[PDB]
Amino acid sequence: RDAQRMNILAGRIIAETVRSTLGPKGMDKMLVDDLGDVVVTNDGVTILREMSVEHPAAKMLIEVAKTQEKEVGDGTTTAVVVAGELLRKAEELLDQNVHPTIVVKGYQAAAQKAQELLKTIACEVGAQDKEILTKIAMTSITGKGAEKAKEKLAEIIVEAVSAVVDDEGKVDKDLIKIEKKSGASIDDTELIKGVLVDKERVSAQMPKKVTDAKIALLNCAIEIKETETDAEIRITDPAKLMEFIEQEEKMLKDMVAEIKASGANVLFCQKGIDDLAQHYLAKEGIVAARRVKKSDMEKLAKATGANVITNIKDLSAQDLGDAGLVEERKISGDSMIFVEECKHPKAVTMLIRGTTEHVIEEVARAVDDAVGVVGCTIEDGRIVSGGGSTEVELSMKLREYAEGISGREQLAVRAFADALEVIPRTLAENAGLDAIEILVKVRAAHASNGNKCAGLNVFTGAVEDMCENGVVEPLRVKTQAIQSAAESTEMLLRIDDVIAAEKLR
Repeated sequence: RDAQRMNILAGRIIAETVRSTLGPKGMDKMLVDDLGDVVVTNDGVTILREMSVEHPAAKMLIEVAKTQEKEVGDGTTTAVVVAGELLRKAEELLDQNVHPTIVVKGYQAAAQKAQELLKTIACEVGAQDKEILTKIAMTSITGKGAEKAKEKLAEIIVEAVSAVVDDEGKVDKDLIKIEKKSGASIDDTELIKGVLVDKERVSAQMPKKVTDAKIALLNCAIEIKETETDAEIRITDPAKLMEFIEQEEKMLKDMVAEIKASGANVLFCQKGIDDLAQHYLAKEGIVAARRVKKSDMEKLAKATGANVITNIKDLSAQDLGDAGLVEERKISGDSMIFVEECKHPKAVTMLIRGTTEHVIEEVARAVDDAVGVVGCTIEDGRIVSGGGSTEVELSMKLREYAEGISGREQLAVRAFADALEVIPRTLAENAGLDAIEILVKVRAAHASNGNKCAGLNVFTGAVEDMCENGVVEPLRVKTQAIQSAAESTEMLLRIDDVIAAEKLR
């Protein structure tokens, strides 16, 4: 009969399935299909991509979340819980002979006024202050899941993201790279000065240690050339067999000799080399290597300032580059020259050590994520009181502003402020504490001239400061989440009624 009731009601069912999955701790709800593949995932968008929707109107509320996920990723679920709340309150006002045009006018006006509030409530932090940066380091280590050593693994990350920052103050995730390797503990990860390669030579004949040496960059191959004009190969002399085995082997003896005369003690080529040529390198003392990734040849010259060369047939003395820092060290046996820097890198690599691959994979997925959550702060430079601590403050500012606007539209403005009280409610119900009995204390702090970084701690379970413990998130997440929900929920209310259109393509 009403039609619109079934539409707004369908959206609530989608929020309840993701309302309890908010915050770090939260149970999961798997929805296995009739196939048999049983999968479980706590993330939000992962459940939306695999879900059998009932009504077609529900797709409108899901499309708006996919666009926000590709931008920031985190915070998309925060806009769905608020949607299900502001829609439920519409029923309480719809029965009061209130037309949807008056309700939509409140959200559009209240959402715009909120833009001028987060700018003042947000805190300013510089992308250099170590006193404030170290505090953000311990905030991310606790969110993911690794409190066994939040003091050592956090300090190494502070000096990493803070050193790879460019002059303008930006940073990208492509410059960070993670690896894995066995070890005795998790405190051996350090940094020296140089560059590392992600591939090792497939032989044990060339030298293995040469103190004080120069680096040489090569890229050319050794395959037979090919003329542009077409042609066909024809063989009619079976005698040609026991000739190229010795002739081809001689073309490399004189080629490698030119490399030593130029003054290159180290070499990093791509293709392979005959065995006889490798024996000479051992007596001459030229710790050479082969098989290198293309992306690796770009950071050797950009860090140490070497001169990258593309041709191997010609190699003069000027083509020599320069080494950064050579030092000896054993890697659970063989001793190579592995050193990395962080002043002006291109693809820094960290050697994670551990006793078992289990703990290594856990911390391995934490260092790469630490640069993502922190990389955004280095670019923007504006943070707020996350963890539902910034919404309680807006509840007091909107009420004072609602008194200025008169008429029947003031009812929708007050409902918007109260609708934001669901963020701390869901986080409280998951911990087992009565929200009605704790929400009265958090408001007491924000009574007049109280701190603005106050909130509730899920661990201790008491009112504390957010900037002190560790609850911080970017600004674009909260600001865009409220704006995205305002423009996403209005599309559901502006629908006059269903239509029986035929042949909808």
